[PDB]
Amino acid sequence: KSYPTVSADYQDAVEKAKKKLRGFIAEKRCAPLMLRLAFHSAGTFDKGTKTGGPFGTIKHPAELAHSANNGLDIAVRLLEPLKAEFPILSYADFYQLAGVVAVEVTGGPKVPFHPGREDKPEPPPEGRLPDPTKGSDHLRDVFGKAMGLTDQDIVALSGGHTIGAAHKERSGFEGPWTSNPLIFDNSYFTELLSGEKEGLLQLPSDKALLSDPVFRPLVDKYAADEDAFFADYAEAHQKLSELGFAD
Ligand code: HEM
Repeated sequence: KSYPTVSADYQDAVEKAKKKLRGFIAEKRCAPLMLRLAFHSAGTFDKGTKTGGPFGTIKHPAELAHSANNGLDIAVRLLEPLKAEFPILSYADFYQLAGVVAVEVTGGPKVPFHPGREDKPEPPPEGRLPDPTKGSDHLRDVFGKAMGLTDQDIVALSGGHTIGAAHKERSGFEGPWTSNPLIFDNSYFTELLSGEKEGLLQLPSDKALLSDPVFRPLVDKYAADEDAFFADYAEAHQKLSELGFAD
């Protein structure tokens, strides 16, 4: 990574937008949606072709219409008046900043943030985000092969589901992973380990972590050691927020 220089005015806008985003996301109870927005923005990166990734394209109707993005229109429209207060910021940075803030305000680790991503004109093709009905090979095709993230990243990042819930009108899955879906903690992993449970969701892709010999040791470590989860989580979210950026 070689991070670009931005003006002092750009930096001031980042700092002030970070603060506004905290109060906004906290009062609106939308941290999970905003984290999902940031992931769906970044996760389309394909290292092979250098296409996709966290470049502001998620606001384009063409990208909002991807079925994986059901409901992200709401996230995008919720942020528009606040974004209008910071016209200097790229959409790319703004949506990644909303992701970082979503983790922080729910009590998660502080993910280092570097400004300067440029807004690209071209949304990636649909079909690159993970499929919750699939298993380990698939997650490795999505996170490893396309994104260029590690197996440690895959498991730590699945920890993002520690906040939030699925919606039957969005993915078709329904419910929270955790009893405290607005609190950033290691509950995702402890829930996974205690198996199926009334009124908590587990996806087939979550189950795939429990039977992989590389993913399972990590699920165990995060279930047992929240600090270790926070540190690996922060590292993985940083890498994710920076795919294709500043290489
Ligand atoms: C590992 C592959 C992944 C799969 C298969 C997956 C799948 C899903 C699905 C199906 C939903 C439900 C959407 C809905 O119906 O509202 C969801 C929600 C969510 N995902 Fe993921 N996801 C993955 C990775 C990630 C990552 C890496 C993050 C970011 C750290 C993330 C953050 C979230 C959040 C915050 C929600 C909750 C949204 C809300 O409460 O409205 N996910 N995910």
